[PDB]
Amino acid sequence: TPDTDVEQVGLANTAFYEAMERGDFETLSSLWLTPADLGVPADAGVVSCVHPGWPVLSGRGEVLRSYALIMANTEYIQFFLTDVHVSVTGDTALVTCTENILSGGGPLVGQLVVATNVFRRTPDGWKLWSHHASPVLA
Amino acid sequence: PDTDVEQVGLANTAFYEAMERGDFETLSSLWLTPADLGVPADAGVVSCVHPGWPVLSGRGEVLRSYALIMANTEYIQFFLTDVHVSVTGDTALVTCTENILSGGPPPDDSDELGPLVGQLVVATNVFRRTPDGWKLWSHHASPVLA
Ligand SMILES: [Cl-]
Ligand SMILES: [Cl-]
Ligand SMILES: [Mg+2]
Repeated sequence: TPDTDVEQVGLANTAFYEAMERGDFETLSSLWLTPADLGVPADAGVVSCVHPGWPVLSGRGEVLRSYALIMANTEYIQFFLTDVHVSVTGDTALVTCTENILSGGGPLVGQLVVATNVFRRTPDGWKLWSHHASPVLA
Repeated sequence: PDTDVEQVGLANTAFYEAMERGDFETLSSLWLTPADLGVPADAGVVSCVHPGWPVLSGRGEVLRSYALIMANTEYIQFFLTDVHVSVTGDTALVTCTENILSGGPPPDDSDELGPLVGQLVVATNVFRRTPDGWKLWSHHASPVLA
């Protein structure tokens, strides 16, 4: 269903951020697409990630490496998501949101970030194909 | 497959070219409409993030922004590098580096343009298979910051 899809895509999005918040690398890894998830040259299922102000990370290794690092370097992170919009088309879903981030590596510093997350439908649930996050600059 | 990658590449190329040459009609046509999909779950609703901007949602917000950008940009060229395409079913994901060169109006009649400025930007573009070709669903661009 449409309503169901939107809801399940939302839950997948929440999980992704919750996994960061609790420093749960195993879950986080599980939430990202693998070509096996797809049942695998046109690089079907190949993932990427842009962290705020970063160049592009490609493939599970660079991507998961960066999250393992981030988590290993952060003592405290909370995401307060707003303006969340979901678009589901076929077996792909597009989520945009504002990431209002508070972190501590330590004094709490806030970031205003916007993200586009792309999800893919798999038997094991909606999986991340791409995360692109960027600063909102004045 | 081998063809999909090439067609997507072509659509991605056409998108940047339209902007370069300030072709609103082509740019408009390159962005998805829900009619392209045959239209809830906001099937085929587009979004756009320009460097440093918040999110623009829906064709109206997105196209308005392109008219404005074009109107306020005397000269722009993109030089894409490190383009990568990933096709899965009816969706394609393209990441790239936008090496952007722009310029404003000149101080006077003795010059063609104002000084030129470069930007290092990276993008994730999400395309969608339609009977009329690959159409943009999302463009998200961001500065690469030191
Ligand atoms: Cl699809
Ligand atoms: Cl820059
Ligand atoms: Mg060019």
